[PDB]
Amino acid sequence: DTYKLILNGKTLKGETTTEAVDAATAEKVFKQYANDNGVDGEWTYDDATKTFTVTE
Repeated sequence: DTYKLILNGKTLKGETTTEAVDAATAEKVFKQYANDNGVDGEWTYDDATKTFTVTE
């Protein structure tokens, strides 16, 4: 399924998506993506909307 990452960084804002078997694969894609992009933040996951948010 399609999982989404919402980034609210000090300098990097955006969204990205990944195709993944499960939320706990998507997190270990997104938690690579965030640390490729030097984003250090508080994370949340919303299972209802398959969306992760990182806020710097």
